[PDB]
Amino acid sequence: TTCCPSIVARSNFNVCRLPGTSEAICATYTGCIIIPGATCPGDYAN
Repeated sequence: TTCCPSIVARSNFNVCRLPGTSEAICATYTGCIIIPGATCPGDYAN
């Protein structure tokens, strides 16, 4: 599950994924994170 720290970070993550870029690279590029569960924390609310 991916969790992003702001709306702009999520929008950038979604563009990063368009060509098929791995989630892990789009995470470090944008500041979003990947967690094994389904429940994003309050500081990664987007």
